Amino acid sequence: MENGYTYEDYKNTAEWLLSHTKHRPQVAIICGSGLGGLTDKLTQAQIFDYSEIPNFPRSTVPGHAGRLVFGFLNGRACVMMQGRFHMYEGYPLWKVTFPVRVFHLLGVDTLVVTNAAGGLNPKFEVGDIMLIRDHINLPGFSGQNPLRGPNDERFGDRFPAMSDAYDRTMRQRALSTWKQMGEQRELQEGTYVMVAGPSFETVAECRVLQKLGADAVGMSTVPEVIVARHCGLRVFGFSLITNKVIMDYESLEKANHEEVLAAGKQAAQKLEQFVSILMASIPLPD
Amino acid sequence: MENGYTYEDYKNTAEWLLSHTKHRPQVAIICGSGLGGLTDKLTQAQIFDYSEIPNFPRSTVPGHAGRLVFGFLNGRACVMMQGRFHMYEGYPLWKVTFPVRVFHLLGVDTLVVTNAAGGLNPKFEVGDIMLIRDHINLPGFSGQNPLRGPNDERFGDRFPAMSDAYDRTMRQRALSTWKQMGEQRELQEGTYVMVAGPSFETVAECRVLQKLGADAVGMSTVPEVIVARHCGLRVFGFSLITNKVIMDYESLEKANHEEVLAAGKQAAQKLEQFVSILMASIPLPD
Amino acid sequence: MENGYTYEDYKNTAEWLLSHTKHRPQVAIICGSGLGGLTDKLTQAQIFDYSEIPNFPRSTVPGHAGRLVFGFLNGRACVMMQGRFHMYEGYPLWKVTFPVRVFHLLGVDTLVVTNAAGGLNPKFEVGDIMLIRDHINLPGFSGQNPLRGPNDERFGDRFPAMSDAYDRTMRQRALSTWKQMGEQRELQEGTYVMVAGPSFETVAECRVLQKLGADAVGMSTVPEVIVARHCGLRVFGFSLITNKVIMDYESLEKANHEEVLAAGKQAAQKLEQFVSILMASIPLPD
Ligand SMILES: O=c1[nH]cnc2c(CNC(CO)CO)c[nH]c12
Ligand SMILES: O=c1[nH]cnc2c(CNC(CO)CO)c[nH]c12
Ligand SMILES: O=c1[nH]cnc2c(CNC(CO)CO)c[nH]c12
Repeated sequence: MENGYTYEDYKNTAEWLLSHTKHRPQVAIICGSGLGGLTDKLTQAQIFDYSEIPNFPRSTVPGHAGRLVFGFLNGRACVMMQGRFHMYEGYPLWKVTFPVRVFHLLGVDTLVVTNAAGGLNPKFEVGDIMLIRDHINLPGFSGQNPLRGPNDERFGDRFPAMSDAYDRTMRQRALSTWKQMGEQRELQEGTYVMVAGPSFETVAECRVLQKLGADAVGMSTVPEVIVARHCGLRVFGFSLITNKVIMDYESLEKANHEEVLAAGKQAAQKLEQFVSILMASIPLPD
Repeated sequence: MENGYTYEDYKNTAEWLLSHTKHRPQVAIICGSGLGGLTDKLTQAQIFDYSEIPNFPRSTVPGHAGRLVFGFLNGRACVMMQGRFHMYEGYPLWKVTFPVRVFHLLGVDTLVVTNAAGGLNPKFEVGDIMLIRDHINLPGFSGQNPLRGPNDERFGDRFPAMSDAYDRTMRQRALSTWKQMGEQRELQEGTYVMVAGPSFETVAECRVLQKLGADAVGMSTVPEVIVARHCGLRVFGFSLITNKVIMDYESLEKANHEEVLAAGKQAAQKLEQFVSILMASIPLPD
Repeated sequence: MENGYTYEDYKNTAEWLLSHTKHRPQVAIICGSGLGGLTDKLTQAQIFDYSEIPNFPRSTVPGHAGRLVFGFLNGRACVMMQGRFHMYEGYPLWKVTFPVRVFHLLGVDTLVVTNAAGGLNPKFEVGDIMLIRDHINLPGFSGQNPLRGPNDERFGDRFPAMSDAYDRTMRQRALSTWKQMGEQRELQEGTYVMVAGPSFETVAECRVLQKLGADAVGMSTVPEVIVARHCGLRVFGFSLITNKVIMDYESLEKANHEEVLAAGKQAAQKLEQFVSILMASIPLPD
């Protein structure tokens, strides 16, 4: 196997974007199904459908893939992904993570990734936000890693480290910003496990993930993190706990998409404000 | 990647079967290498070689794939798979699980899956039957899930739940039926872990599976379960413990296929009677 | 999916080698990035670039793949792989492990595999050698197994056992040879876990591997072991601990390739002597 994208392709996509927008972002944000609403908060907002952009992964009905939205968020030059790609849709990971390298070539230097996730930590609650300290890349252990294939030193090295993936600084500064909001629920912190889905975990699977020391489980994010780190982007991110994964057999309740979307709605505002304010803690470039 | 089968293909296969048999099954049974003998017990039995059926996964020597056998088992209209597909033979999972959706389109509403498995629970014995309460889909965590790819709502939703995979009712009713048989060994119950094989586990691998809370290990079943559940079939199943997986280094004994086939032979009759009787506990349709 | 190599292809490669060298090896050695230097120690040494050999996996720049080197090591007729294939480079496992079956058809009957690995056991130190007692094939659990696909009985059976993978005899005889060297560090022994990489493990991933009972982690070897065992080769091997995997969050240190290559250099001589002497403990054929 090999990544279908040459270095030229990534360059080409970047230059097309450079040519079609006056904006020069520093921060890339990937909005997890939870918070697509964040694009309202940008100013001088400029939108591209993924479908117009050269080399972008395609959805069968082109618009459902989503949009790149350049603008200013709280004084930071941002580019946001509204709509993202998952491996459970059929995308190889070198497609799932193609935007990330586009971003880097655009001059972006930081990545913010957000997502919804099911709560593995018994103490978490629906509505909680959990900062990401670390991850467990289960698909990666098997071979499903976005870097699989020949390495291009122009992006990064053959064997990058992931022990430092999630910026220590941004994580402290984020605990700050949370006192500033004066919230009843404390800001949570922990390990995100990626699994591929798309079906939901069984009781026995949940117990396995708990025992790996994971706190939250989703089906995205980790690959984008690995590619970001590979090419030198600073990374921060968090999860919205939309549900507490079913952990025993007597319970009559089931994990479902409607209630994940619903939970997304409650924490909607909360999340925007949160990310928006965090913007200011991001070091300026140079 | 994408499933090679369109909705039309599944429909087409179903209609061909509808057209070539007067039978209308309610129950689909997948006989695990253990109990192929069960086809003797059907009445008004009608056989199709997989090789004659449109869109069916093919074996290189066509007959070795096996047969669909429609008939009546203890007053229930059944269709049985004699021969099944494993991922270790090279099949993608959308082929492994193609029959299951054919069955649903045939009007089947329940699935019975049986298999042979190695015993992880230290208290299990060769000959034991273990009802399946839950599973751990290791291949699924990595991306190997039969639903990977675009979802067709005509079958089921994007993110189906698996916490309720194994019918609670059928599992109690099955403990009933077992007293009825008056057996010396008790009916076992537990978690089936799927691994892909085809080579057998090492000592260290076994210990890993034990610590995930698995009771039995095989190389099938879970994908068919996931697809069944996805399209609304009630699911029940069990494993025949053919061997106790080697768990320490001093032992001179090895897991082998001959002794798995042999164990299949002992529990042969026992299993037939068992499944045959269980038939009566399956709710009628409507 | 299927293995791209027919039986004829393996035969063809073997006969080409049989025809181009007067040597008839008994022992195949796979030198892990650590000890490529071992080829200096052979006598009557004869080299083939992988690129000249029919059906050999290719590197894009052909020479970077490496060389087969036939010769005599301490009175044993050896063939050595200098350069090996990993799945993180993009190779399917039936390519990664193609040489192993070539070796068997060459009349080889033993395999020695060496590699570098990160230390999971808290008591291990950089420089330590760890004999391989067992392995945990994480990629194998998901479907990534070199035997996936139709089986050819000419090599081995459908479901070979791996509980006896690592020769008990060779492992005792190897503890012998180590007293003989009179070393300050004791000879270590334990379980090698394979993961696919190519990025390095996170803290949380490390803790997961520790809790599976692994002692060392690398990105090779296991597939070659599985294929060797499948066709009847005796197998022995070991790892050079080049680094201690980062296990807590306060540490400022990172796993990197430079320091893995560096560690390779320290244990260079040590390893050669070691393997060279071990040669004598290998039973003669017949
Ligand atoms: O319990 C869960 N398990 C796995 N993933 C999720 C997610 C993440 N979103 C899913 C389905 O809504 C995949 O995009 C939320 N809850 C959970
Ligand atoms: O110990 C075992 N491990 C994994 N699978 C099996 C099975 C299930 N059958 C295998 C080989 O007979 C794959 O179809 C029986 N015993 C075990
Ligand atoms: O800490 C580690 N983790 C995984 N693999 C390795 C290896 C094996 N070599 C790697 C990179 O040098 C892949 O060939 C050494 N240290 C470790």
